[PDB]
Amino acid sequence: MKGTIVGTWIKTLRDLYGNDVVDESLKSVGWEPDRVITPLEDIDDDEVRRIFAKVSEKTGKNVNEIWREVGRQNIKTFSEWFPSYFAGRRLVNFLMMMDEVHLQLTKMIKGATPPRLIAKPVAKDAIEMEYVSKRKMYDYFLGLIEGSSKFFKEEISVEEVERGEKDGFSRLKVRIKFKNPVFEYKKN
Ligand code: HEM
Repeated sequence: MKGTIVGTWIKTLRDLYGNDVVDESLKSVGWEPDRVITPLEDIDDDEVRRIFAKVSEKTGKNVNEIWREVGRQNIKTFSEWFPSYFAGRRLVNFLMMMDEVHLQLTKMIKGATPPRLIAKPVAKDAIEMEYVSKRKMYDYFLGLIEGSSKFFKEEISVEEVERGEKDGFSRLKVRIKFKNPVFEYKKN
């Protein structure tokens, strides 16, 4: 996992559960207080899982519920760390650029494995979006969508069309319907 993104998760975990829960969890995996993670660092996914496993133990919350809450809250964290990705956009632009963002924010990393997040318009008021990743972070993905709706103040409904693993890839396809239409037909 890109170290910067792990850094956003650490800040979000403090916002959600408190500095004590986080500081202790980080020290149980051997980090010294307070590690600063660099733009080029890579945190091993097994460490992330161990950090979140300790958060689950101390909060009494199941790790899926943690990831869902982290997904919702990390949009606010992203808006402070990556402000140009939010300003001057609406919810549907933001969602539809995510697949390219994740390709190119990891394109410089050797053996990179970004989630695919391909979105496609299917109606004037709806897109389909498919999470595809070997990491099976379904609740984080869904929380990020719900937090994106909150940040942009645009009402959506999310229909989870299908969720399952194939060839080692976890996939979750959602249909996102906007209360107010977001597309018009235009020239190719
Ligand atoms: C808003 C600014 C965002 C930035 C800068 C960003 C960037 C990143 C980066 C660099 C990673 C690490 C990829 C890797 O290490 O392989 C990541 C993880 C992830 N991103 Fe984002 N992302 C953003 C928003 C979103 C949104 C809106 C979604 C979903 C609609 C999303 C879905 C995910 C998921 C699910 C992961 C977990 C990794 C996995 O499942 O394989 N991200 N993000």
